[PDB]
Amino acid sequence: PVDVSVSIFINKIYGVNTLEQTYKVDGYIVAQWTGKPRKTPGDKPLIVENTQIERWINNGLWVPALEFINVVGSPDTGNKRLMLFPDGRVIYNARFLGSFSNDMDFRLFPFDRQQFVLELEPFSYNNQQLRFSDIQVYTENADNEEIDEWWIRGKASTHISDIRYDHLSSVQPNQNEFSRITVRIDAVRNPSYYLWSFILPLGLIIAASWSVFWLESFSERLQTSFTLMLTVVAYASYTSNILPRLPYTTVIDQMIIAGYGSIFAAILLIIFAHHRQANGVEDDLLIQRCRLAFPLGFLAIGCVLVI
Amino acid sequence: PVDVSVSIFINKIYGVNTLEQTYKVDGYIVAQWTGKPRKTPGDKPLIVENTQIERWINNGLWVPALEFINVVGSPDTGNKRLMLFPDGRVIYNARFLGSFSNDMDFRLFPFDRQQFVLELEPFSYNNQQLRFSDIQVYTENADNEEIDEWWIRGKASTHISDIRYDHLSSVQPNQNEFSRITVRIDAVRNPSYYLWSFILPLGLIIAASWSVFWLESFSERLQTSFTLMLTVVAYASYTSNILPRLPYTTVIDQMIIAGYGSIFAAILLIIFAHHRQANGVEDDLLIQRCRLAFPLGFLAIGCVLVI
Amino acid sequence: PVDVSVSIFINKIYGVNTLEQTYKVDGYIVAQWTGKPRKTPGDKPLIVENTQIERWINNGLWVPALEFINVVGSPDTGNKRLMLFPDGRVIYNARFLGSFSNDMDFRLFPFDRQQFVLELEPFSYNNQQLRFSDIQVYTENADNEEIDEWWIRGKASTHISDIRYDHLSSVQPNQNEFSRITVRIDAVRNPSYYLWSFILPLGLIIAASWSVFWLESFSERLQTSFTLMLTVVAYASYTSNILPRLPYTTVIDQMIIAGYGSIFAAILLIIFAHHRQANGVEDDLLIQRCRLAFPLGFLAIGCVLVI
Amino acid sequence: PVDVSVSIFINKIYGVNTLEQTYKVDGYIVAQWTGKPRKTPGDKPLIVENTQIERWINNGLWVPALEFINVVGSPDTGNKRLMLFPDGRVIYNARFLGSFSNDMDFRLFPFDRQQFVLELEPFSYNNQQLRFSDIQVYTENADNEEIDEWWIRGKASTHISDIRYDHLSSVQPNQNEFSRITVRIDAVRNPSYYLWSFILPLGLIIAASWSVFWLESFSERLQTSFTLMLTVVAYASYTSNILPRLPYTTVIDQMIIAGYGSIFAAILLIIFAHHRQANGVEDDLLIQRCRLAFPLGFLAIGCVLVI
Amino acid sequence: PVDVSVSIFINKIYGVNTLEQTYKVDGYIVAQWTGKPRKTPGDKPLIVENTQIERWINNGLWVPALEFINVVGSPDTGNKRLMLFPDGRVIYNARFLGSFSNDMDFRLFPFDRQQFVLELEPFSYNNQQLRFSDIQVYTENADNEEIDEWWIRGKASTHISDIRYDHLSSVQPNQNEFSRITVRIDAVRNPSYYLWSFILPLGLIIAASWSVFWLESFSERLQTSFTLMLTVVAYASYTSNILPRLPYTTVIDQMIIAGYGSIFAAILLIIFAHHRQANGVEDDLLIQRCRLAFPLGFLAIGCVLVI
Ligand SMILES: C[C@]12C[C@]3(C)C[C@](N)(C1)C[C@](Br)(C2)C3
Ligand SMILES: C[C@]12C[C@]3(C)C[C@](N)(C1)C[C@](Br)(C2)C3
Ligand SMILES: C[C@]12C[C@]3(C)C[C@](N)(C1)C[C@](Br)(C2)C3
Ligand SMILES: C[C@]12C[C@]3(C)C[C@](N)(C1)C[C@](Br)(C2)C3
Ligand SMILES: C[C@]12C[C@]3(C)C[C@](N)(C1)C[C@](Br)(C2)C3
Ligand SMILES: C[C@]12C[C@]3(C)C[C@](N)(C1)C[C@](Br)(C2)C3
Repeated sequence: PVDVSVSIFINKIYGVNTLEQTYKVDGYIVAQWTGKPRKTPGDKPLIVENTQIERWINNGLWVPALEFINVVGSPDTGNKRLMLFPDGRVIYNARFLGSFSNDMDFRLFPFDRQQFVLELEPFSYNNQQLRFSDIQVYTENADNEEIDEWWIRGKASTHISDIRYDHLSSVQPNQNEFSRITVRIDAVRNPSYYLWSFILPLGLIIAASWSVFWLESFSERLQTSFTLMLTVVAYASYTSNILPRLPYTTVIDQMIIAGYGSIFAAILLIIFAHHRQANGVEDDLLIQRCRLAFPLGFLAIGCVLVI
Repeated sequence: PVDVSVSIFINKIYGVNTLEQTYKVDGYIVAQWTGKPRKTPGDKPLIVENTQIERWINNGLWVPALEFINVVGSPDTGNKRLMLFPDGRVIYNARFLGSFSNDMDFRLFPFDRQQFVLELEPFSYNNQQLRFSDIQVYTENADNEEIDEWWIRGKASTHISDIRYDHLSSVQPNQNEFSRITVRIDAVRNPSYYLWSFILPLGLIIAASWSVFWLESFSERLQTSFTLMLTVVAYASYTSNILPRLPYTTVIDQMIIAGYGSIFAAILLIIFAHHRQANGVEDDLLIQRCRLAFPLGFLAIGCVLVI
Repeated sequence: PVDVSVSIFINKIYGVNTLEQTYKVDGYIVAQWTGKPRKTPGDKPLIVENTQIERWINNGLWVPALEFINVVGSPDTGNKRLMLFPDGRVIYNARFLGSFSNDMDFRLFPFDRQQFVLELEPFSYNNQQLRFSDIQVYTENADNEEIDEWWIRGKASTHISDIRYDHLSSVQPNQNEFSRITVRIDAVRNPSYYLWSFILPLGLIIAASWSVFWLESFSERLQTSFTLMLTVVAYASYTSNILPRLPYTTVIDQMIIAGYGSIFAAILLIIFAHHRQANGVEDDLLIQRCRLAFPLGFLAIGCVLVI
Repeated sequence: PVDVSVSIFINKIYGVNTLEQTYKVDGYIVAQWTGKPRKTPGDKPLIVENTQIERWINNGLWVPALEFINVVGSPDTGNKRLMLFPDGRVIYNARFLGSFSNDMDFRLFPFDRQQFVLELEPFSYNNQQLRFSDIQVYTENADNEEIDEWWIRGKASTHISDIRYDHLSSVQPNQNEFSRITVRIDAVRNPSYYLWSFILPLGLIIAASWSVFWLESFSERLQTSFTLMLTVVAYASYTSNILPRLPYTTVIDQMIIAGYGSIFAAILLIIFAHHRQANGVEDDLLIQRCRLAFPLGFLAIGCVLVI
Repeated sequence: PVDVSVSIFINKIYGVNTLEQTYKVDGYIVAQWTGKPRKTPGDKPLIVENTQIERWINNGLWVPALEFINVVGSPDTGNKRLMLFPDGRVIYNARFLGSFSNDMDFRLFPFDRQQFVLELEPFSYNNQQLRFSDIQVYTENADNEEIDEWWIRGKASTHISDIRYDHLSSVQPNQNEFSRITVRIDAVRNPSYYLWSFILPLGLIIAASWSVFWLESFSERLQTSFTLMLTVVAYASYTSNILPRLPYTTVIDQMIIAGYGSIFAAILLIIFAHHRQANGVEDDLLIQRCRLAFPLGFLAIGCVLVI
């Protein structure tokens, strides 16, 4: 039962793909285990680079495949290194870049909380043969958060476990349990850009929408309100070409609907003001004086929806 | 006639390409068959990973090529494992990610119902040489319907068959028969997002389309409807740049056609109302008060395209 | 002069790239020719898949390179199979996916008819050496044209010809003639979507444009047509996001020009009626009574461009 | 000093990447030189394709690396062929699809004409070791420019020179001059589509912009001009989605600005016209019929950027 | 401690990826060092290109792997050359295309200054085995900034330093030592297109925004003002569709915000003016005379917001 030490160096976590629920992660893996001693020039340890490694395995070297469970496709592997010690122990080293998968709820975008996840598990050897002794995760990052899209807030998670499969092969006595390394990183979205350039002008759209009411005439009140729709729709497209594609509504997505409603409500009100009467033009001078009523009556719908 | 057991592990199904009638699938194939009994180190089964598999094949290990029939181009194959047993049987283990094809009808979008399909068939060995014994597909799926894009309803459907090829080699008697595994997953689209954010606002527009009829003046009636047609056009672009690429109209696309018609029909009435006569300035007192005549007339006809 | 029979299996034709004049084709090549008698294992044929084919060539099996003339870059080659017969003949089988080139006129879009073409020609052996005996191409044809972007209508033509190069290397006597396979597939674009979501609404825009003439005031007539000019710009971009990139005008693109033109023509008429004059007020009430005139002529000028 | 004859067969030039300044080229390289007399099967020439070439080199065949100086990344290598003659001479043949770099001016878009360039230069051998004897470039060209994106009008140019590198290896004797083949192909952009679907309508817009002055009222005159501001802005977005992203203004980019200016200048006139006064109402009695001044006044200025 | 020469020939820097903090670099690397004296063919140096290098390493040749630390994924490598001189020295030569990462602030867009960084560091050899002796960087770049995306200003800075990694595999004395080459290249963005086609028209809108107060009536003063909101929105989409996507505000977007803001305050005034009163209609004849009041108050903030 080989105790295998692992260490993951996270260099960059970037390129989150919103629809696929996918992100890319650059780094190095370091795997070590103690086999039993080998002969070698002097009393040195050896360095074995890239192409010369399989030359070593062809002569019967056991170098186990350690698989990234949650990666999408095969990872781009840079330089690889075998360090063979005289006492027996063996360092495997490789740089990697791969696209990883994980469940990502974006409903409350751009205020979403997500976590970048790594899961490592040997491909061919169960826990009785190859199991992970201990694991360090080195995230060489700090400061300059206000420039990055994602703010790592935690440091790094680490969890060695045993996973068993009950539906198998049909070798069963104990080829059921593989030891699995899982790395988690909590990160928060930098909401700044969407706040000041998307949320903020939207509010100004909706507010100024309501000021259709301090128009004097009815025709003005109604006609103008159409120009306002033309406006929200226009604001929809500007939002939509640009915001990341999803299969469910975000916060902003709703705000737009809220825009549409605010108004459709205003259209009905404007017609009602005019046509609830005892003559014809009995404008409910207080319902037309929903001048400061309904802008706040819109806040009732907004903060109830916070609950 | 070699009996080969197969097992498919579906890991992620994502990236539906609507035009290419294409979807991406991450998973594993497992193939096992009984060979001639061998001598392994000790007496334990012997494990052979990646690079040395080719070495084993080159010295004569029969590993049949199993081709995915409906894959587009050759797929990203991860790790390969040969597990060689002393009793004879051989266990093939390999991870894959591929683009797969199937006829996919999207006309009833976003209410479309689909089935994701896999087809596996040996490349060079017919049914009299290589035969598919049995097939289980392990689809590690459940829950979160609500939140992500596709709702699986099936579990894993299956049909092992013999395929007859009419036009061949220079082979004669019965070697036109290949055994093929076909794996099916029935699935439904989560229409929530398109319902609330696309269908709903369109309705408010078409609702507002009709609100031109509560305008008082004639000049007011026609100028207004032009801004209103401009508005539906504005909505089309917002819609189209976002919606999936297709070669036919969706349900949504029709709603848009219905929008234009609504307005264009409204234009005809308004002009018709004004210049048909019996003095000169004959406002048809009833026809203009069709204010909620055909808006329900859209609700009647809309609920007519039903079937 | 080795006689080589070939067969092409057309699996999918997709992804027409209009500017590159490029489309994708998935399939198989089957090359068969008769070699010198070999003594095989047992007496039935020996099959060589993928990896092992390369080692057979190194020890001197002649497997001629067959290149796709009209492919863009090298094709994604799938499984490879060498089937070696005892009477001598050898059958090569390989799966491929590649992007192909051909002259593709898209002017009559969305009614363009194309032909997807495969041209096969030996790389190193001219017809004195390697000759194409015959070729059938099996298209996986039938039904569901209405769900597909392209409607294949011919069942492909085929003609083996000999192609001669006047301009060569330092080879002399008659090594300037190569035998070439040409596969043509007649295909038409599915016009449904482009008709109903693009042509139809556009027609109504141009029509409703003309109803500017039923306005009573001059001021209205002119400030109005600016909204309409605003609409054709609007309709263009909506078409523009979507329609395939070209270096020439399409049919739709023409319709848009006439739209711009129709209103700019209206602007001139509207002003002409109004300010050339005997008066100030002398809109020739019959020249402005081109409300139903100018629509007849748009079909006259419209149906000539069919010329 | 090995004399090497080279010939390039140009198959297709496509995919101009405007921001990267790169275009892709399909074709073949043909290089020939004389080696030392060899023994061939019989006495006929020997053909060596792809896989077997690698092995000829291990046993000591001198195959010089000819590098594309101006390629971006390494090119897609198709089939390779060695034709080995008994007297010694050698013919190298390869298909390529490559990403090429060259300086490209787009300021005068869409009327730009460019020259596509290839530069070939040995990777390891100076001119005294390897010298380029001559180069023919065969561009299989003719006809239907009207369907293609680019109109090649030249017939391919040729330039062999010696290139000197001042700074070093540090093998010094003369190290420093490599023989370089430079190939140029002159081409013009097909302006047809950009003329009729962009230039023409922009003009009608700017033209109709001037139609604001034949309005009788001031409010009509000023309010309307806002719509034209919206129209030019609308036309801006419509243009920008389609046009090539660049780091400088094109002819069209300016033509748009000319629109903005024509309208913005009109605004100042219209404002100036009404309120700088001797009464309240002092529209300068002849300045409001600046309806025919400013349009030709835009044309004099338009004909000014001659320069 | 092996003394190693390095030389970097940069022929292209392109493809700045704004969200990923990424840019591409094409060039060649040259590394040389002195080994133990060798027996070469004849006595002049032997050149080893591509394929034959693997053969040389198998005979026990030490060729060190030099890694680009700040690359994302592995570089696209072209031709490789070994220059083996008889006295011991060895010179490595290779083409590369790589995607590199560096901290990149884009807030001051389009007036940003950046620096492109290359970091070279041995993969397996610490400072007392392999040391970087010296480094020249050849920037074969010059002139014609007129036309390219970036303006190089420096001549690249260079700094070899010793990078020590804090913790280990357990050896303490001095094996935590790596020599690192850092190459810096200063560059500035060409603001020309973004100034003239984005900043300038934006300003005229904002200018013309203020143009609502020379309107006579209140209803028109207010009705028009909604059109300006729509126009600023319209300009947002046009800008955002084309501008590079980022996670923070640029200069231009701020201008857009100020655009929305300038309009919203004017909206407040137009209402403020009319209905604080002693009748209903006594328009503060002084506050719609704020016609050049706060355009300068906006320009004062424009002058001040630069500090
Ligand atoms: C038993 C396992 C199950 C798994 C899903 C993952 C693995 N690491 C262990 C490899 C396989 Br082939 C076999 C498939
Ligand atoms: C006979 C077959 C036909 C096929 C289309 C599919 C296959 N599995 C069996 C392989 C090929 Br090469 C030969 C092509
Ligand atoms: C003589 C030929 C000409 C060709 C265009 C096509 C081919 N099959 C025969 C190969 C090449 Br290298 C030589 C180029
Ligand atoms: C609503 C919009 C607004 C815009 C400025 C940009 C667009 N993408 C959406 C197209 C137009 Br025509 C309509 C003009
Ligand atoms: C001496 C040269 C200089 C060059 C820029 C181009 C080349 N063909 C000759 C290869 C290199 Br590595 C060496 C770099
Ligand atoms: C010890 C090192 C540390 C490093 C960050 C960089 C390197 N060149 C030396 C490779 C690794 Br894997 C190990 C990671």
